[PDB]
This record gives sequence, structure tokens and C-alpha cells, in this order.
Amino acid sequence: SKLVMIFASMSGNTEEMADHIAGVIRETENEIEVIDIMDSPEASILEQYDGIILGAYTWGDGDLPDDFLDFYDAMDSIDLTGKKAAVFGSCDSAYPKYGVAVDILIEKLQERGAAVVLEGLKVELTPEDEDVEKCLQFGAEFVKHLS
Ligand SMILES: Cc1cc2nc3c(=O)[nH]c(=O)nc-3n(C[C@H](O)[C@H](O)[C@H](O)COP(=O)(O)O)c2cc1C
Ligand SMILES: OC[C@H]1O[C@H](O)[C@H](O)[C@@H](O)[C@@H]1O
Repeated sequence: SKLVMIFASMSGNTEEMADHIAGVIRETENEIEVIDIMDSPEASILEQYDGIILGAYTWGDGDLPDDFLDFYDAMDSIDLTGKKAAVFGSCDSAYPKYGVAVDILIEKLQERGAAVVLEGLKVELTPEDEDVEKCLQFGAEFVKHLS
């Protein structure tokens, strides 16, 4: 199957999660294209993949990264029925609205018809060894849901 991952990372933590999730997935007989939101992918490309993984940190007042906002709006015009999807992000518990960018992206994927096959994965700030193992398990479980 063909997979796409779109992530956002300002201080590298969500990037580290993306690289380890995609690196695990890459060891299967599936292709995965990993794209940084700062390269401005158009949301219509999501329609062209069998599975979709989004990664995002949370920004001010429980919001999406600023660089995700145009893409998020463009998701209202895409059809994801049938696709398998999942979301992860780095987070900070000094904020009350903890990791809610993950929950916002999950909700939009649901609205467009994707089958969200994993709970959202939230890691506090920089992954530690246990967090990297969670990233491994996330990629492993995602692949199990494909066909
Ligand atoms: C201005 C600012 C606002 C933030 N707001 C939240 C928030 O509401 N909730 C949250 O969980 N983290 C929030 N954070 C924390 C970032 O999500 C956190 O530092 C994360 O590790 C960044 O991921 P990154 O390294 O991929 O950029 C915010 C951080 C900054 C600097
Ligand atoms: O792409 C726009 C339209 O796509 C689908 O039909 C959605 O279910 C509908 O709510 C939306 O208005």
C-alpha cells in the first residue's frame, strides 16, 4: 500500500516522532512519503494514498500550528472515505489544552470519511526511550490495519 505522513515540528520533537514512525513503517512492504508542513503540501494529495498519518504539535490556546491552517481548511473539500488514518504529536502539560492539535486533526479526518484506526498518540516534549517505543508500536499497529 502507499502511505503519506504530513507532520509539523518547530523544535524537533514531533519531527523525531515522525522519523521513527515512518522508519518503522518503511521496513514493511508499503511505501511511505514523509512531508513537512513547512513544504506546503496541498490537502488534495491525501486522496491519492491508502493510509494517512498526520503529526502536529499544539500551539497557542490549543490551536493547530499556524502552518497547518491552510491545509486544515482545504481538508473540507477532500474525500477520504475508505482511507486508514492516524495522528500523533508532541505536547506540553504546562498548557491546559494538552495535545489538542492531535484531537482536532483526528476530528477532521473523521469528518472526511477516513477510518481512524488508532487513538491519538501524545508524547510530552522530547521523546524518551519509552516514548520512542510507543512510536514503534504506533507504526506497527498502523500497518496491521492496512490490507
Ligand atoms: C506559544 C506556544 C504555545 C503552545 N501551546 C500549547 C498548547 O495549548 N497545548 C500543548 O499541549 N502544547 C502547547 N505548546 C507546546 C508545544 O506543543 C511543545 O513544546 C511541543 O513539544 C512542540 O513540538 P515540536 O518540537 O514538534 O515543535 C505550545 C508551545 C508554544 C511555544
Ligand atoms: O467536499 C465538500 C462536501 O464533501 C462531502 O460531500 C461532505 O460530506 C460534505 O459535507 C461537504 O460539503
